[PDB]
Amino acid sequence: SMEQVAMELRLTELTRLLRSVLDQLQDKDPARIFAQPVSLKEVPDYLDHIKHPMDFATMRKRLEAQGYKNLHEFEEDFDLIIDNCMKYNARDTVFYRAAVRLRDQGGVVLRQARREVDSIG
Repeated sequence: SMEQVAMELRLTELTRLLRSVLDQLQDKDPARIFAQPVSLKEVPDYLDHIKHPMDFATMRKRLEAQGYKNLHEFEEDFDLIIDNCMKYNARDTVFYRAAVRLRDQGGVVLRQARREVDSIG
């Protein structure tokens, strides 16, 4: 149907906007601490601690499959990156501190993303 196509075009355009958001957030992680999944070879107990691991590569796979239907879903995954790190790692670590800085810097980007998503529809 034409309605299905129009809905698909909306999803495609959201995907474009979320790719630009993802790029901007990942720039706020210049150490590449959140770039890839925590390795279960290197941290064998991880899944005893963290029930829903997340990382930027995994988000990018989801995004390229047009797997985010709305901004809330995308933000959920970004918050997992931050929140998982702040639980597994202590306050005094470079990992926790990287997550704080990513959260604070990313807030700015996400605040305008939400306006754009609402504005363009």
